[PDB]
Amino acid sequence: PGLFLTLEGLDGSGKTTQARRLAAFLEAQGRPVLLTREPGGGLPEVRSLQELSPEAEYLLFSADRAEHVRKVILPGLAAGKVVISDRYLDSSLAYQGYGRGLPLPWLREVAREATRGLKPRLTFLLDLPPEAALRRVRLGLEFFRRVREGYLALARAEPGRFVVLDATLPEEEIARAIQAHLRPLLP
Amino acid sequence: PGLFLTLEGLDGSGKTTQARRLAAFLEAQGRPVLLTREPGGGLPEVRSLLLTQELSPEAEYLLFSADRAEHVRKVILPGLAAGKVVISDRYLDSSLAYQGYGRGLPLPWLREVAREATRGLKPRLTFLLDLPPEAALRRVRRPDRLEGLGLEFFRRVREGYLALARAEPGRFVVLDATLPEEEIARAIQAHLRPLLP
Ligand SMILES: [Ca+2]
Ligand SMILES: [Ca+2]
Ligand SMILES: [Ca+2]
Ligand SMILES: [Ca+2]
Ligand SMILES: [Ca+2]
Ligand SMILES: [Ca+2]
Ligand SMILES: [Ca+2]
Ligand SMILES: [Ca+2]
Ligand SMILES: [Ca+2]
Ligand SMILES: [Ca+2]
Ligand SMILES: [Cl-]
Ligand SMILES: [Cl-]
Ligand SMILES: [Cl-]
Ligand SMILES: [Cl-]
Ligand SMILES: [Cl-]
Ligand SMILES: [Cl-]
Ligand SMILES: [Cl-]
Ligand SMILES: [Cl-]
Ligand SMILES: [Cl-]
Ligand SMILES: [Cl-]
Repeated sequence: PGLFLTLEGLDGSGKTTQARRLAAFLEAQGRPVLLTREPGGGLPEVRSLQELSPEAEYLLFSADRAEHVRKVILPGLAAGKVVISDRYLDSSLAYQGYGRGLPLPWLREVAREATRGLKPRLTFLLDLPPEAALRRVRLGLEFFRRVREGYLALARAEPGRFVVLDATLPEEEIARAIQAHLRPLLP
Repeated sequence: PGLFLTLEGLDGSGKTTQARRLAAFLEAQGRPVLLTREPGGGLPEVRSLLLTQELSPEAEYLLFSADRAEHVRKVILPGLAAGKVVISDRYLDSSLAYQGYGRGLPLPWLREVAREATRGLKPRLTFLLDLPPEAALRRVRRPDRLEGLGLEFFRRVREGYLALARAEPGRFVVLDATLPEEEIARAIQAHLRPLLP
């Protein structure tokens, strides 16, 4: 049956590179795969959009996420695909919750119906310090620290789902680790 | 400072007319007014996004909510701090009536979401121009967003609005939208006189 996976981290963590490495690996094995991303995977018009309150930003991204789940991810899963999302709800929680200081219970209330309760089977978190991530792809430092630390809090709360990787390791070692975590899940 | 007023009802009820007439009346009395509306007062592009084919009711609500959240923070609250009478043609009640009662989204979820989205801001008074849905639907076409919903949808909306008004009778002023336009304007203005003064 289908398998829902996500990739998470700061921009410049290697999250996107790894998403593509994992899709390409599944394609090479002949395993049906759907690579997608947030924001934009549900309502592309939300993505290109742009001076908002973080409450409005979160709601807009939730609307996108609601369509993404219903129109893209769930159908992919019903088809038996490995659906890989570059960013999902954890991004909003980390950035809007821990970063901007929006209340986590509200964020989660909104999410319950936006996602219809859909959670990924595994989430690969490319963890590194903001300074390293900024070097790699160019608000400020203290904000990105709160985001980084929020992701780690999420990972501690849901240790079965999160796979925390040192995003400073060589790409290839990371890719191989991700493949190793996936291998037993693939029929 | 300031005074927050809203108008609500089915399209064709006359709430748009009345909001405009009320603004012009208060302007004639020398009062600063901000006449605004939803959807679009916060994020004008939500109007376009609302015309996505087969949009889930959840996403439609969240779109309205994003618009409202920005509406409140960038338009309504600044206007109120500036002493203005801010009049919105549609606010939270429209979401509750249309996406809740009409489309069937769970009301407690809508309320949970709205509590932060709106920053807890409620209008001082809300003028609900009530009439039967069949009567509304003869007056004017439905917005593009709502093309291909039937009478029973609009009945559930009409009835939702009345339910909201029963629960908050101090905020809602329910008016018969089948009275003459001048009588409705008179009534709205009479409700407002003791406040403005
Ligand atoms: Ca990270
Ligand atoms: Ca990358
Ligand atoms: Ca990978
Ligand atoms: Ca995730
Ligand atoms: Ca969400
Ligand atoms: Ca209508
Ligand atoms: Ca009107
Ligand atoms: Ca009036
Ligand atoms: Ca709105
Ligand atoms: Ca209202
Ligand atoms: Cl899954
Ligand atoms: Cl990245
Ligand atoms: Cl999740
Ligand atoms: Cl877990
Ligand atoms: Cl109207
Ligand atoms: Cl008048
Ligand atoms: Cl709302
Ligand atoms: Cl309200
Ligand atoms: Cl009529
Ligand atoms: Cl009340």
